[PDB]
Amino acid sequence: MPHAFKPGDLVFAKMKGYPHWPARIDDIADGAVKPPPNKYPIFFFGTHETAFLGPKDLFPYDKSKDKYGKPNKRKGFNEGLWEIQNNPHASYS
Ligand SMILES: CCS(=O)(=O)N1CCC(C(=O)O)CC1
Repeated sequence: MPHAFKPGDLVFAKMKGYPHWPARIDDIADGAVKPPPNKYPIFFFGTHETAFLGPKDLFPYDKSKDKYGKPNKRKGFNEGLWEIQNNPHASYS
């Protein structure tokens, strides 16, 4: 049975006007800006951008990859696919 999301979990993350995007739940570093309540810091692979999202927009990677894990034309998407599959826990700073 599922637990709540935790730092290191891999997902496709959905934001308005974008295809479901490979991403991970990030840690918050000491001294770093915390997300609003009920929100998680989401690091998007490929673009290397962060946004704050709630669970409604977070699709666990293993379950969803056969649907969402396909090449897309959008900038940084295919880079993103490589990273989630090949080094999802690396530093991309
Ligand atoms: C979600 C795909 S993305 O990595 O291109 N990026 C789009 C702009 C987003 C924002 O509006 O905050 C951050 C995420």
